[PDB]
Amino acid sequence: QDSLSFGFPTFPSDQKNLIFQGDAQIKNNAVQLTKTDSNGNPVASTVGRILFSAQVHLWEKSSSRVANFQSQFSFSLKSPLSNGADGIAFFIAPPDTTIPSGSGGGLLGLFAPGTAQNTSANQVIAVEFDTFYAQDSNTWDPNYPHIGIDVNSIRSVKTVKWDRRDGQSLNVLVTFNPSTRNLDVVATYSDGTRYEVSYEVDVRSVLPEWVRVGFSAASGEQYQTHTLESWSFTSTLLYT
Amino acid sequence: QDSLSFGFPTFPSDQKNLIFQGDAQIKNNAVQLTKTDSNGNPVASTVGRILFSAQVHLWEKSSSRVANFQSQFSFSLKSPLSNGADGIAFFIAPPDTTIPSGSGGGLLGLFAPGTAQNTSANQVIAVEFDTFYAQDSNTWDPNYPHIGIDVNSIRSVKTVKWDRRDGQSLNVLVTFNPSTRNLDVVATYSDGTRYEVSYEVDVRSVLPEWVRVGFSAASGEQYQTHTLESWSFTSTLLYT
Ligand SMILES: OC[C@H]1O[C@H](O[C@@H]2[C@H](O)[C@@H](O)O[C@H](CO)[C@H]2O)[C@@H](O)[C@@H](O)[C@@H]1O
Ligand SMILES: [Ca+2]
Ligand SMILES: [Ca+2]
Ligand SMILES: [Mn+2]
Ligand SMILES: [Mn+2]
Repeated sequence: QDSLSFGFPTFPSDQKNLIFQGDAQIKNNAVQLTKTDSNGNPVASTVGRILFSAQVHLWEKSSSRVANFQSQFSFSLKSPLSNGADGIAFFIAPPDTTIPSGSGGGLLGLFAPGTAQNTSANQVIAVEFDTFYAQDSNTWDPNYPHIGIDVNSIRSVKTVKWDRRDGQSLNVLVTFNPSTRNLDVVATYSDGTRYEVSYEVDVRSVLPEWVRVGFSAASGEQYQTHTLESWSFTSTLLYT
Repeated sequence: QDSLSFGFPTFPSDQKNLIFQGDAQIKNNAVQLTKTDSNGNPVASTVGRILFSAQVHLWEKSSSRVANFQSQFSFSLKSPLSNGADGIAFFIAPPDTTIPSGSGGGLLGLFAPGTAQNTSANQVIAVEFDTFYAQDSNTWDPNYPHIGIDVNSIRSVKTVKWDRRDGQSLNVLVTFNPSTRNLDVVATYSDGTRYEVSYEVDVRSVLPEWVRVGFSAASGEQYQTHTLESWSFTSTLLYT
């Protein structure tokens, strides 16, 4: 299809079009990307991701078209600790993507340790909401919580200072305009606090024509729940 | 997802989200549901169907919601014969639906001979464009080409006279309004000729909560090409 759109206002347990990887599962009408115990508390050493089953036609060499896309979603992070880890990310990757071995903790379930910073060995675009930045283990991170745009590397090409708020839902709008090639990210808390980050990227040189979209999250030694509450997505191939 | 939509203005050979069954295949940016030889001419004894891979949430018990959906599509039929057969149909069925054994010819690849007219043995809603009505073989048909609404039986719950036009595209809009429970069908040729037929049906009594949508066509001893040229579909769950 030249166009595709879907909307999940909530996430009932009766799911048919979601690919669950790692510890991800539906609980209380929301997707819990990382593992939790019986009491519902987050646990250490867990990775989880979800992908929508239908493949998205991001670009078509045949007609020289590139798709625009808009992903809107909300999530909340909760933890008994003051420094919850590691973060959640919206990502786009080849259809057969799977959790790389050893991609836990700060690698957010998106990159393999040995090639996490090698841009020629990866095929992924992600928008991360990173809450852990200790320089001993996350040497690639700025020294503060942040939102970042990742293009084939865990070391973001662009970041913006962000504030983690335990239990509060963050509303996010990610849009890609093929005409300007700008990937824009706008995130806001209910009180109006807004964060914005943008980057120019030619998706044709990073990803294959058909891709899958989804979310990934992980917790290493530090932990927090990564609860995806809602998600809507739309893409349309355009000639610019 | 509560809502899903996709659009195929045309059908390029590079498909990822279509399930091809039988002889269905893409040729010249269109779906040829029934087999054609090297020259593109129709042949006898062929059946083919396509389904969109993502499952559609038609209704939800827990929330008492039912989907409002619309399916717009265009097709053309061509045959050197004076009595091209057998017809094409848009259908909705359980996700694991496959071509029934012996469902060729007048059964349009949708029903098995033994239970084709047993409403308790089937789970399918289809809108058929039936071009073959020989009273000796297709005993269930009115004596003329017709558009029919099929609910669990090859014997349409209702039909309207229709004119088959060789090589001309027919544009069809099929919609279902959960508030009135009306399934409406409007079909038009490029010269303004219009056909309309409606039927009140509670889809919850006929189909499971999750279903797949697609097209089916077949040719028995008589034949014609059944070319699906374009297709767009949208569905959203509504209170009810
Ligand atoms: O989950 C946070 C973090 O945990 C693990 O690294 C640890 C932290 O840097 C901190 O707790 O100090 C530990 C001792 O130096 C260190 O192991 C990793 O899983 C890391 O990837 C993750 O970001
Ligand atoms: Ca980090
Ligand atoms: Ca017939
Ligand atoms: Mn980071
Ligand atoms: Mn009929």
